Amino acid sequence: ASIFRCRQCGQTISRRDWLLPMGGDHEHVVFNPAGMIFRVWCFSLAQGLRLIGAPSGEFSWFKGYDWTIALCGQCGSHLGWHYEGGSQPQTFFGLIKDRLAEGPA
Ligand SMILES: O=C1CC[C@H](N2C(=O)c3ccccc3C2=O)C(=O)N1
Ligand SMILES: [Zn+2]
Repeated sequence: ASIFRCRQCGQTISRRDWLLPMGGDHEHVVFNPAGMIFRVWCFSLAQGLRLIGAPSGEFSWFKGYDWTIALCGQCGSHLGWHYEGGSQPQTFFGLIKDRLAEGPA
């Protein structure tokens, strides 16, 4: 249990070693304006995503960061968001925990 893959298709996405404690915890539970709850795991790094459009600050869960939707680059599943335009770190990924599968490298 060291790498994270897209639950829907198996695309390689991230690694346990790349988890990022933002504000003291890599896990943040948040809601969007439609009331959907997301258990977000922050990672310093991810791969195999497709980042959609240009960044927006609207409703951002992380102060100082603008977001872009991150889809699985293979199957198009919404896996989370890429955050940028902030400070220490400038960028990171917030991925929806239950949309990933964890397993051996
Ligand atoms: O940091 C974030 C990422 C974007 C996220 N987001 C949503 O998941 C969403 C769904 C529908 C309409 C508008 C939004 C919105 O800004 C949100 O609420 N905060
Ligand atoms: Zn996928």
